[PDB]
Amino acid sequence: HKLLVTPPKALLKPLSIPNQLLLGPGPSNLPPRIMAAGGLQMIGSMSKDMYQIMDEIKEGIQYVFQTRNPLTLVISGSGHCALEAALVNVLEPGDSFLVGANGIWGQRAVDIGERIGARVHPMTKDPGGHYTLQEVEEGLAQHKPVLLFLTHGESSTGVLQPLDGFRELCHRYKCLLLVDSVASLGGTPLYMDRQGIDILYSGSQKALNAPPGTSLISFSDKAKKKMYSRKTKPFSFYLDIKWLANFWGCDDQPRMYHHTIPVISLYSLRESLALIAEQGLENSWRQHREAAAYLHGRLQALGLQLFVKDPALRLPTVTTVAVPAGYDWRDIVSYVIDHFDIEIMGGLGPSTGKVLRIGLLGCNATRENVDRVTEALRAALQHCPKK
Repeated sequence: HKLLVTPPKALLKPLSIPNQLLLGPGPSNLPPRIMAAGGLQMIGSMSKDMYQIMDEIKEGIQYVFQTRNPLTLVISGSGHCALEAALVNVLEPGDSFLVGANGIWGQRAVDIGERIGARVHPMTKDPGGHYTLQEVEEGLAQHKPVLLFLTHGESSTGVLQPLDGFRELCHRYKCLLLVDSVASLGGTPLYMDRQGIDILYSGSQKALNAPPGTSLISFSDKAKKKMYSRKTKPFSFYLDIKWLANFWGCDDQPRMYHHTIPVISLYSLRESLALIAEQGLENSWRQHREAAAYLHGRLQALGLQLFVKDPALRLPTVTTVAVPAGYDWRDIVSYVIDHFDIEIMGGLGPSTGKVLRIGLLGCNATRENVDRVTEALRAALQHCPKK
């Protein structure tokens, strides 16, 4: 006759969060403007004002992406969710999907495509590698894929993919080009239209400096027809593009209620898109390039090595560093956070326990932080147990 569970003791305490300087593959630290937005009040999830805020965000995504695609919007989910929204709406069960599996992401793409019943063909490759225009034709010819997936910035390996020539190829094969720019957006050159990408998506917590939880996505006219001419209903409802497109003002139809968008998070995505708009896409590109260079020399000076041997393949936003000869990589990471309040990750997926990952994202991609982390790494090398 009573209540099984009583108020949780811990909840009766006040929320207290440590001070952390995040310099890993993400998320990144939030700027005062973004933090301020996140502290504002609610408004109608379907009020004229949300729509404006929503239309402003669309414009921002078209800016950072460099596209005019009417079908551009925010996915109410993390980067992963944007990937599924793309795969589940584009691939019909049995569509033969070509995947560039050179990191954990392509593998994530395979796993998803497999789950949605697509004939998936993985183009494997050890971590650190990228894909030639050549290696892809073989795949395209051997499997006549309807969709091809490519990771622009492998935050998993530190590799940066060249995207040039793929329009060419993909059209020469009637294949849609899907690119992941969660880790590259804002840190290296990218142009949807110019580069012929049919589906582009990115996260909000990387170089954009917004809190995790939302992601950006854009579909070309080509991608559209597919999605809109499908005879099968995509397995997902939450991510159905016809519903999503309409609510975000991409149709000719009035805005229908689908799901309630994350209002507070949109405030912050705005601001973060207005911030990068103030810099200028190209200045942002210099920052990360220049910062990434500084970091590289500084790191090589400490005696460390760069996993990615080719400087032109090095992802500015995320740098992979081979794990030093006699150290337990776990000690180095813990030593950095325990003594410097700084985050740096180890590897992820194929790169697990093979490297350390240091990120330079948005307002954080600075010489200042390159120094701060450079010195935290020294101490760790000096004081961590060595075989």
